[PDB]
Amino acid sequence: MSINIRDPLIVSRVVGDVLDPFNRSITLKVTYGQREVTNGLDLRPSQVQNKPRVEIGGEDLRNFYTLVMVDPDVPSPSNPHLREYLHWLVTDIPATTGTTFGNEIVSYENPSPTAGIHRVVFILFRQLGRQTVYAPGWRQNFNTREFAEIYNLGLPVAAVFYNSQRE
Ligand SMILES: [Mg+2]
Repeated sequence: MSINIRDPLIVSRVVGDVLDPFNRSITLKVTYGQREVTNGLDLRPSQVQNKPRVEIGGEDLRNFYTLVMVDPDVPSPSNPHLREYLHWLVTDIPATTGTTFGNEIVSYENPSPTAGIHRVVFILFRQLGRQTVYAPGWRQNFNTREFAEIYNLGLPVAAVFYNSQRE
């Protein structure tokens, strides 16, 4: 068939629940301690207690990127009425650098799921310009599609997710 049925972002419903279809075009590497996040990797809450290191690609150093980190499975995947929970929001990340050079306008909150296996999703967007993104007023019931529309973030240029569950 011509339709992709195997991409982990499709199989997990990250594309669907959270994201529209998009083309990966910028590298994104998220590392918790020594562990690089790969799609569907299981990480325990102790492993993600502190913010990860985030390195991004890009070829035009003039460009700025926003990183969104959300849990769509809140409070549980079977009753996700708080979808999405915003764990982290970092803006103005210069191309080819990472979140430490960006503005962490919603601080990292470490995941601590207490009901089921939760997807924890990192999404990178190219900004229209520096300083164009503002914070939401709340972390629960966040909506990445709506936020991206409001702040002219277009479609993702990269995304990856891990799975986490209570120990
Ligand atoms: Mg809700």
